[PDB]
Amino acid sequence: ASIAVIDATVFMGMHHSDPEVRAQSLGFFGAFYSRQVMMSFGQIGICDAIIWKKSRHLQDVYYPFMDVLHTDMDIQRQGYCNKVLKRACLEPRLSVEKRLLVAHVVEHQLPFYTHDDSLRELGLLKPFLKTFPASAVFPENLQRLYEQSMEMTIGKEDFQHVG
Amino acid sequence: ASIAVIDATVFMGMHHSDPEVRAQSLGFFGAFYSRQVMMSFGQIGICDAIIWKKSRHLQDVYYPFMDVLHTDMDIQRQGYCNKVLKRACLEPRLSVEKRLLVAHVVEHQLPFYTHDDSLRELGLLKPFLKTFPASAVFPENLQRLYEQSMEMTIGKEDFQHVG
Repeated sequence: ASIAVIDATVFMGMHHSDPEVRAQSLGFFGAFYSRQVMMSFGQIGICDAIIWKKSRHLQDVYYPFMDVLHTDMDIQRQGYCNKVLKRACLEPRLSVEKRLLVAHVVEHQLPFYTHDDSLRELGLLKPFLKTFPASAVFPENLQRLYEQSMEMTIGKEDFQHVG
Repeated sequence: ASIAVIDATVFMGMHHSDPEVRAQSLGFFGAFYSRQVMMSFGQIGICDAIIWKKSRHLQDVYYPFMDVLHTDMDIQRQGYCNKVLKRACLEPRLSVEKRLLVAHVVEHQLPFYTHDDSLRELGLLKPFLKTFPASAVFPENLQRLYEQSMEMTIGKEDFQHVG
């Protein structure tokens, strides 16, 4: 009924240079691997936009983990509706993708997980911001794909120079 | 100055079961391989949302072609701006992603390529709808990745059951 909603910061956080952010993202996917998670079309594109700027070798080791994860994990991939679009225009300065993401969380009253500091400071999202779970794991085949994909490193600069 | 804008129908059209649609999409990428093409974050996510619903084997043969194409071809991957968001709310029934796509093409007056029949019939997009080029090719390494990826087949049902 109340599906968890994340953005690119949670997914790409599994490969963040900061080990504390990587621990938080690993704790979320480890606790929601057999649950439901929602991702918008825009957030999915933001992830690939960051990866496709990397070298050929780094993409070849990361993408196997990403594709198998999206396949074996019930990640609901959808788009925003008209009620979210109308709310995103009436709110006052963030990117349109963030305006739609905030409007979607507030409209449908869904739990929201994110590392984006521009969204956590928002008082409107405080009733929906949920703390990341702690460490407590994927199947062995997905574990080997993850550790082989850790050669990819995501930083704060990847989200600043996106778009 | 005037970059070509496409959607998921043009990109995923290269693997469409209809051979006439596949010929049109192959003609576009063949003529724009060394040029500039724009894709929004949403349209990129729509492509992956269609692929991740396929089997593990079909994803493993398609994604090498998609990833190498995005890397070696200057595909501008961005998001919509506030001027596009305000216009998308004032227009009258399409999905929010299509409302933002139509608003972006009309706002910036960019050439638009698409197979979406719900957009081609729009009179507002007629000054910007451009006909697909004819057949006239990728490098050999990308050709082998494409023909190996043709095992993936996209149909009209993939876009109807998306989201």
